[PDB]
Amino acid sequence: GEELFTGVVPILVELDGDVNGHKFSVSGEGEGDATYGKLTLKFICTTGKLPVPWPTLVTTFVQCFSRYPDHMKRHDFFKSAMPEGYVQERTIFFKDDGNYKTRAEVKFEGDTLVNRIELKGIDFKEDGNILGHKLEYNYNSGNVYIMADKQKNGIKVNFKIRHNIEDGSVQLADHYQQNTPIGDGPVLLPDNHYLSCQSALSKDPNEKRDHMVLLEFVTAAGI
Ligand SMILES: [Mg+2]
Ligand SMILES: [Mg+2]
Repeated sequence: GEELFTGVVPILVELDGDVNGHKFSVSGEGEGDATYGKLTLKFICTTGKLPVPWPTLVTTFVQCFSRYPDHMKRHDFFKSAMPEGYVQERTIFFKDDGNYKTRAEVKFEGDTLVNRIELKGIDFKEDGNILGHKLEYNYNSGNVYIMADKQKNGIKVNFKIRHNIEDGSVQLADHYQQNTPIGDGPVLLPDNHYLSCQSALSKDPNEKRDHMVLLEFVTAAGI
């Protein structure tokens, strides 16, 4: 699958979400260049206003675009599953608040890498940092720890994201994730390692719909 990633690849993201009963959808488009661990995308809420803050959705919205150094290429599960793809499931625990459960399918459609997601959020507090919209339009992430899951011919991944609250405080989002191949073909099952990421959220000055522009860089390491 690595060969599929040598140049710039278009990406499409489609998400249907329901958080405490608030339903919404988001469409995103952009491109990824795995040689540089780089992605650029613009997301738009197609049903109106997003009911949760945009930064809470970044991680849900394509780790196959991570740059794996030559010496670690044999640990790159993500690209090895393509084009058939993989299912990525998560539970994201917002400290002292609700949780998101997501299921996505990541695969190629033609020359485009597609990430289709279903998200369900429950137990959020009506006036917590999420539904109350008290988060700043940014975040800080920890290392993304990856390990093999032989039993499922996949990987297990865990990490934390620290959301910044408007009052100067922090809201932790603990991520638990599993990825399993869609195809029956061989995949790379890796030794333990981690991804290091950074991103920048911005707005399209000329855009009136609720949206987010994202620039993100990710590199594998720890080997
Ligand atoms: Mg802070
Ligand atoms: Mg080994």
